[PDB]
Amino acid sequence: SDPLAVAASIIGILHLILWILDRLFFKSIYRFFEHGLK
Amino acid sequence: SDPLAVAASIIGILHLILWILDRLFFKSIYRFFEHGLK
Amino acid sequence: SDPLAVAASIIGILHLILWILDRLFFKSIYRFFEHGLK
Amino acid sequence: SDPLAVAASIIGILHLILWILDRLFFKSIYRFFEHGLK
Repeated sequence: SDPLAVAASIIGILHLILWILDRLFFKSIYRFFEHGLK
Repeated sequence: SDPLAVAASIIGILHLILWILDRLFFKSIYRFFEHGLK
Repeated sequence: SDPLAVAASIIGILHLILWILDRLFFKSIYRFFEHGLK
Repeated sequence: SDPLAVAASIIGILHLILWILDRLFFKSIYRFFEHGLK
C-alpha cells in the first residue's frame, strides 16, 4: 500500500544497474569518450 | 503526507534525467571536461 | 518492519559506497579504462 | 515509520551533490584521471 516506496526500490535498482551496465557493453566507454572528444 | 518519501522519488527522477541529459546534448561531455580543466 | 524501506536504505548506502570504491580500489580507474579499451 | 528513510534522503541528496561538485570544483577530473594513470 505504498507505490511511492515501491517506486524508490525499483528506481534504485534500475538506477544503479542501469549505470554500471550502460558503462559495460562492448565499446560504449570508448564510443562516448571519443565522440565527446571531437 | 510524506515529504520524505516524495523527496526520495523526486530526487531519483531528477537524478536520472540530469545524469543522462547532462551527459549527452550539445557535446556536453566536452563542456564539462573543459570546464574542470579551466 | 519494512523490508521495502530497509531495502531502499541498503540500496542507497551500497550505491554511494560502490561508486566511490569502484572508482578507486587499486586504481580500478586504469583497470576499467584498459579493459574497455579492448 | 522509517527513520532509515531519512538516512536515504540525506545520502541521496548528498550523493548527487558529491557527484556534481566532485566533477567540477578545482580540476578534480584531472586529479582522479592523473591519479589512476600514475
